[PDB]
Amino acid sequence: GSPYLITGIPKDPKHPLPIRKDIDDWYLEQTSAGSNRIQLTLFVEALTVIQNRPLNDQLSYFRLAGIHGAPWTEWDGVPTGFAVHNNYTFPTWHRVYVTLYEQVIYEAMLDFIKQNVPQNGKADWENEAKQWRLPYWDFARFARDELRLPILVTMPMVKVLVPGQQLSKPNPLYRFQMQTLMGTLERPYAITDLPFDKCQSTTKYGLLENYNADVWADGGQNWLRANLALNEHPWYQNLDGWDSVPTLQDMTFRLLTTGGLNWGEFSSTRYDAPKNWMNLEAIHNNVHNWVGGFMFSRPGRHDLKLWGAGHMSSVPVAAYDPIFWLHHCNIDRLTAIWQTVNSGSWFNDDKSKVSKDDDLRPFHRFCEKTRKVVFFRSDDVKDWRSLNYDYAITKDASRIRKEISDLYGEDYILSIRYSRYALGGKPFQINIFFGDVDGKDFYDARSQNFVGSVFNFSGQEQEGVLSVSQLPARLAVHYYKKQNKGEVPTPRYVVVNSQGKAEAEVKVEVALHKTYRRVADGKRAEVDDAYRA
Amino acid sequence: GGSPYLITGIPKDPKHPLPIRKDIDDWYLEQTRIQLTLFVEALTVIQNRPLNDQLSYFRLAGIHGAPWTEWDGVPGGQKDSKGNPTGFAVHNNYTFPTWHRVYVTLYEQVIYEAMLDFIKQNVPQNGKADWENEAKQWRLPYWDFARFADELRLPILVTMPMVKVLVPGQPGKQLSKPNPLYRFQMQTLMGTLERPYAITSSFDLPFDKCQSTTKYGLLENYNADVWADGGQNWLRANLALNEHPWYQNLDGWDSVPTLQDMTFRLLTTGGLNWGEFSSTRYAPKNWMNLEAIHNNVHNWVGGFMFSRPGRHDLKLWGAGHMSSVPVAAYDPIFWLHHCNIDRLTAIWQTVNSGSWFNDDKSKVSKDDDLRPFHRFCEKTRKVVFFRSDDVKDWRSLNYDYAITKDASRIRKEISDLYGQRTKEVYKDFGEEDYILSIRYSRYALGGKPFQINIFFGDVDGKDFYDARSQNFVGSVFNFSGVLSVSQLPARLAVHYYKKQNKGEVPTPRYVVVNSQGKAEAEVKVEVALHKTEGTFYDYRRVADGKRAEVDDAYRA
Ligand SMILES: [O-][O-]
Ligand SMILES: [Cu+2]
Ligand SMILES: [Cu+2]
Ligand SMILES: [Cu+2]
Ligand SMILES: [Cu+2]
Repeated sequence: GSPYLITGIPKDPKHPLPIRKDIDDWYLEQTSAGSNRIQLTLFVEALTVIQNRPLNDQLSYFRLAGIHGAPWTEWDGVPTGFAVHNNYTFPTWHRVYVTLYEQVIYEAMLDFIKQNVPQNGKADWENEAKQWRLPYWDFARFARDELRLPILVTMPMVKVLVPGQQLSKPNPLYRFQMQTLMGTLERPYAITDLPFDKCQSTTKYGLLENYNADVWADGGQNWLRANLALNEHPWYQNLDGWDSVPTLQDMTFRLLTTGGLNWGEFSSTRYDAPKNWMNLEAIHNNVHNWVGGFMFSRPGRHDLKLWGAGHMSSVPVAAYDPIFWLHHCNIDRLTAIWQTVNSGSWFNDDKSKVSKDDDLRPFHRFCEKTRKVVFFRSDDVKDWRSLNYDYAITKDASRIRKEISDLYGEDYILSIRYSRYALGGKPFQINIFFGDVDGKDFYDARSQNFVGSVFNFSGQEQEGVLSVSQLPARLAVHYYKKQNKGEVPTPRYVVVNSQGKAEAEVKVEVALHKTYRRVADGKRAEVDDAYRA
Repeated sequence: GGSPYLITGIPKDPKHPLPIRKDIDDWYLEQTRIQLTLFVEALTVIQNRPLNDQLSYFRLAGIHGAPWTEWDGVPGGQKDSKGNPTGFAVHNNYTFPTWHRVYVTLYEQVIYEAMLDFIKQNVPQNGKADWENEAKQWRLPYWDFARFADELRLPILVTMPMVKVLVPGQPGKQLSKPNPLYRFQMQTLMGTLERPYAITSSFDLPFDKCQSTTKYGLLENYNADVWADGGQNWLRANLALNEHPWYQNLDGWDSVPTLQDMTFRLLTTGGLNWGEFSSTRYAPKNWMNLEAIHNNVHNWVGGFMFSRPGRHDLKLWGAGHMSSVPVAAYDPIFWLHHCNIDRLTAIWQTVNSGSWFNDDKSKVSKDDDLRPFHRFCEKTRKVVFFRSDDVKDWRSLNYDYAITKDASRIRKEISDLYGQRTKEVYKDFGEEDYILSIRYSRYALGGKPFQINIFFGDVDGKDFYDARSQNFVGSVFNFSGVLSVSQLPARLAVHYYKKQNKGEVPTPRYVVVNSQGKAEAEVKVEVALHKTEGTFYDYRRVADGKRAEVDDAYRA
């Protein structure tokens, strides 16, 4: 049935603008309030059916994930993937993509009810399906002292109700598992420096060099290691007994509360000022890295192994991990929040205006004005409510500033300008330090003097185009001055590849700014010979 | 079928002379397929058997501990006047190796029988003879926890959630199936199983809230539903398995895994009697024993700490079934661990052949019934319980090991497998040896488990836990819950300390750690450091141990 018309869940008067809930709040409601976990059952059962549909079914989990990147085939009659990255339509392309997923799941819930619920209970189960929306993962909220992956994502199994008659079933949010290695799928669907061709299941930090290749078939879900990455902060805050602040929460707070940005500044890493370089896509890029892992190996000798790679860090395959959609649900929510407090800023600066009318292929919609099938466009989804969902935080804009502070609440900042194609398109991580760099340990918050990272979510650039990100630096500069006779630090950086080696030929523009004036220029730090690319 | 289950080992076949139990990594690698298929399919059936089936995985694991029910007509245990559960398994006694020798054989036999049933139900005429031949040649593989996989590791196959198997009748077809060696999973939380089988209680970990076995998966302050299946943190287990002194992670120093050094000592040290070798039950040179090394591996595989005081972003704690005597038999790796413990017993027997229940203390236990395991006595024509003498020669159970196939070659194979790294690094330093002796009461914390960590030099009052902890030397784990003894190598850590301390011999400092990560100040441990001239491949006490204090917030 093509074209598939994306609409959002249809309107029903008994269900006015239902909200997409925080997935932890929702999980707790469903399992705690009492035993009637009907929405949890519906989502589990429907997503399981979708994951088990065949590859020639374009509404299969695999084909839905395939729209984003590999294996780069057609979708819905529409012949680098469809996904928009490093352009101003990044938020709107993904807004439609998340709505497509939600709609397909709702439709499969209705099918589950027709299949498994007795007549006399159908109205009760239909009511719950019509009230459900895709929950979001609030990656910047403290879990019910630290940031965490959703409760439900960390559960291999989940208890469900059996209509008419609980029962434990594999949790389709934990992983996506195929019946064979993805590199051996039928043409044209096969997925063929990270061994994704040798995976049967999606994995978080599961792929490491120097283990039997059969381990890569399912490398597991190292959610504790992802939670550690998610709470990245400067190294000094782990010292006895300084308090820590997760950089991701600070970045999210600043993104939502800094005023003045135009749509082009907010929407994307694309650079075609530095104070306005904290953008939605850059934060989204670091979260992809922190959930999945991107380093397959590390040089040298190490007892504790903190590396390991996984689907969410890799553009061509990230959409196969079920948390992809929950991450993007919150990116949609952050967009809606920022729209609410920046209500005039929508593709109307000189750089982003050109992209406003881009067709958001491959997504189809019917137009009422021509009674014609057309592609989605950004203006079609400016009001997300037109798609019949909302967020609690935007339903009531009156004290939105208060909820933002309640949730995520001289200045110094780091600016970072880079090419996504500095390594021919391969991903890399830009790590910044204040002070001497350890030539064998230049990786993460456990690395001496580490301040923060910028992840290049990629896998030549458009001429004239680069990418930007921004890191908070106030707390780290204060510590460094204290330790270093009041010296303002020279930012040192290392560009790290998926083998954990430093790429010395890569030039990145790193600078320190203070309230903003430029006070120090970044320099590349050298590492040990053995750790050099 | 209303009759005692007679344990015999896999029945004898002339075309299959004393088949060997293989190293499970070598066995897997030379298949990465009928034997693999047979083991996966048979164990899957056994795991999915109902609780009323005495040959179900659950009831076979149940023999060892909780939920302390009957098996094969033999009444199950109860808490004593003491308030301690009483079950079948022997720990802290000299029959520890022989009770577990029979238990491992029971498991192997049940699997073989399930292999034959699988062939009768699934294999076509053409392949039945070849499949039956592989079942008859198969023996339970062992996990060589002390052999390098560079580093020690959990078996490849234990780290794989799925495994590909052959499909009889479909030449070349293979199917990916859940790996029964990865975990054991039940249909509901074990705390709510039908009576009398619920896992409940005291326990200090939420095992009543698990549906599946886990390695390092249980941590405080996560949603209780995460504990239903905490996952298999096999990388964390490998890290624990490679425990060594802290100083060896410093630049300019070479490392040796303590487990490999301990196992090499165990096998090469002469002059121990059976009572010394067989058990923790209690000169300190002879305190390096089989049960103590086995207790440490249980800890390292499973983890025992549920929490840690204060705030830590990197969380190195986490608990799981293998650390806990009442539920450890539910993890499929339990059987592979105990297969190697059987192999180490056989190797040691081979190079100490007159040392069988040969001392005054163990002699008194030689004749104990090894309940609940039945066999038929030919001399009396009665069904009786196994006794230790029945399994002195493991080959009477119709299995063998490659290393015990030739006595004349066994000392060289021991050095080639377990001694080359120790000798490589010890050879860089003077001709002396140092060892730590450790004596404690398994009852010291009301029966709860605990870990004894030893340090040379100052102890970090917020980090007294593992190889990443400043000045850590090694650990001793109280698995079992009369005293108990263990020994640690100390030669390399003493050398490091002397070089930092103008040649002073270190005072061993100890901390007793509970499951909450806190220091127990009233558990008694006797620790001492001993020296001899000459490498180990006449000890005298050179220092007395002392309890270390920790930060106020880290005190029990
Ligand atoms: O001993 O298990
Ligand atoms: Cu994308
Ligand atoms: Cu994304
Ligand atoms: Cu035991
Ligand atoms: Cu044991």
